[PDB]
Amino acid sequence: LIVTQTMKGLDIQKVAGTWYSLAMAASDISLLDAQSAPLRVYVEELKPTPEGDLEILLQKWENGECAQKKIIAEKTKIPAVFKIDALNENKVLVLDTDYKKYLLFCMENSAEPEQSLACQCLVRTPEVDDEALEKFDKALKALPMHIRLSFNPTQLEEQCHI
Ligand SMILES: [Cl-]
Repeated sequence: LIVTQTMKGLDIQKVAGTWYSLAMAASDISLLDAQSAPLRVYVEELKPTPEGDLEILLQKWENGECAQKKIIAEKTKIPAVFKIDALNENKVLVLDTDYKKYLLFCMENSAEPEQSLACQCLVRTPEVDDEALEKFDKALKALPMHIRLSFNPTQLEEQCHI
């Protein structure tokens, strides 16, 4: 937990459904450069199981394909942290989400937080919400982010964002 901010009272059942990864920032340029970057992933939908786990359907550039992956985020004791498995075990921290418009989340790594941590600004619609990106930038002023990608509405609608 290098990330100091976290959602209190998260109703994971309420973040269910579809999302666009409007912004992404990483603590390392190398995590977000080419589309093949290891953290250049595009959320599509968030499926919370009844048991409380969180399915994430994301797009991701695999080879020359915009490949669609599905990652399962297991619940933890903290309602706002989830545990994707398991090259190393990565936490998925939810920082802020009004459920209806935006959702700020970060994945870090337990074994190396500062050298690999990506955060993202999800939004419900394919618009450019400045109130959302501002909150995103507020949350990141305190983090060691070295790359900051931002997409345009027409990019949001294509797969893997172009
Ligand atoms: Cl147009």
